[PDB]
Amino acid sequence: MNAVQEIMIPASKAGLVIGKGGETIKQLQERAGVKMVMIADKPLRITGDPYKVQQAKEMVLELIR
Repeated sequence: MNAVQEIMIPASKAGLVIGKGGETIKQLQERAGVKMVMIADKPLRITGDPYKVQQAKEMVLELIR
């Protein structure tokens, strides 16, 4: 069954996660093999295979650092 994990994204970083046209969040979904959607700091909801969600969490946190 899918894991669901939320990363809180500061408002100032939201555009960076999504990117122009959504091209950054599309790349992130392809590279990590999960679904990511946004829900003040905004939750990014990551859904997928439990192993892929853990890696995707690290990839997103590293990007927004």
